Amino acid sequence: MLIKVKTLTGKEIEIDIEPTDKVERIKERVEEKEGIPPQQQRLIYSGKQMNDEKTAADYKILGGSVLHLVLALRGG
Repeated sequence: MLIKVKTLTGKEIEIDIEPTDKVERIKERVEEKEGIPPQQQRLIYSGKQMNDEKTAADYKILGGSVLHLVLALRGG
């Protein structure tokens, strides 16, 4: 199922992943797309940060779901 991840800048990145594809898979897809580390990316959905342990299915993310991507890293 295709989806749409909104970048912190506002650009909508179109991708395709299965409900079984864990967040870690989605993140990796984003990196290969724009060119940024996934571990730093943050998938926000339903006002809840998607944990790498979870998966699209858990977030009932259907084809066309709008995922809010945000930056997240240590140091501060």
